[PDB]
Amino acid sequence: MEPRAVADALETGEEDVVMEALRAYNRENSQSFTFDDAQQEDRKRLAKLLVSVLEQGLPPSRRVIWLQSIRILSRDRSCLDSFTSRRSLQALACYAGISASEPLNMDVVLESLKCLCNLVLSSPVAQALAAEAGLVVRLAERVGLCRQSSFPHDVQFFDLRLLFLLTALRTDVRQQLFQELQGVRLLTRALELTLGHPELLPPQETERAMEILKVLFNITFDSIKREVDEEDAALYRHLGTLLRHCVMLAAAGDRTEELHGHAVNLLGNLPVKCLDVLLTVNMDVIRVLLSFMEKRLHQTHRLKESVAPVLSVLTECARMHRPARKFLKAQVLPPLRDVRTRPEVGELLRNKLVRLMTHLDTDVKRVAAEFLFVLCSESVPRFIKYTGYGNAAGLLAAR
Repeated sequence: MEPRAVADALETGEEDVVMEALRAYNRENSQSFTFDDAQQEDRKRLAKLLVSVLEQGLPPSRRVIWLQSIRILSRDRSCLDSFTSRRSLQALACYAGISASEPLNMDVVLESLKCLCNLVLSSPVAQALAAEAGLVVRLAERVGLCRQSSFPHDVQFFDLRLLFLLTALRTDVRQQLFQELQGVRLLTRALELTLGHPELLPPQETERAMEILKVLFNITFDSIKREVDEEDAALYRHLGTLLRHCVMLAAAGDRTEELHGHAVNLLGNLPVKCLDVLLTVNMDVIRVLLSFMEKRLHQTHRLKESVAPVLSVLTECARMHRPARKFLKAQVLPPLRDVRTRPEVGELLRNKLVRLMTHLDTDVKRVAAEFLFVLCSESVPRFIKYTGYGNAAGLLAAR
């Protein structure tokens, strides 16, 4: 019932009573991540006892109830440091099957992955220990299996989430997954196998694909040089074809906008040349991207992170393709009939973009200015006529 009671049971208790106490605690606290700051010493003692039992070795019959219990104690930042040790993380990686050093229960694997993700997300010591242990190698191996791997959606999704956490918090793990393991091709293959040409995407496949896109965004944004080779170019073109399929794909559960957002954020980091696959008149992909941008313009709090990647992608598309530039100019800047209305007055797309040119974020200002500049075929008088001096001064002073 109480943490001190369970800790005293685990200290002085037989085989059945400790398991019954942990079972009753897990059943009654499976929906509780917060704890009162009064039983903190008892919780720390229980956590240290559980860590001592974990480093010693758990019996194969008593793991699911144990790890889950640990998960309940992983929800406490005070007890968090009691679990973050090299021996404890080695035991967790061995129970998760990701240690470099036997049958496997999928519930055990899932609970171990949940505990590892909770520790890495909450402890820099835990994320550094995971970086030192090199769990990313075996994680990438298990993910790249994919074909003969009949692992459940929970295990796959939490492997992807652990990869996301490791590549977001540890730059060394991020670079090791990109350069040494060549994780770009592995994740591209995993995304291609996750998509299969189905009309709708299931919820499990949608979650897994969004996690793959997040990991790709974490590993590909500052690791690609300006000039690439033929193999990397072909791999990025295949990834761009997959992302174009995603943009033209709808996801179930009303997650299609989130999936398109993740795919566009991933597109925003690819080499500009590799954007040639967005066109292979036939501007359906560009129309979907423009509609996505027009819908994302309604965001005000997260406006930058919402519309910067799509605006950059459309800017690079209009810069590298004359037909795409003409199409975007015809769809955004039509020939003006009545020139009495100011560019900063109105609720049209042009007026919204002009108001965004005076946003509080200089990055948003410059991105919108460059986008509207490459739409006017890089014509200074046309850009000043469509936008106005009060809005184009930021771009004019930048160059």
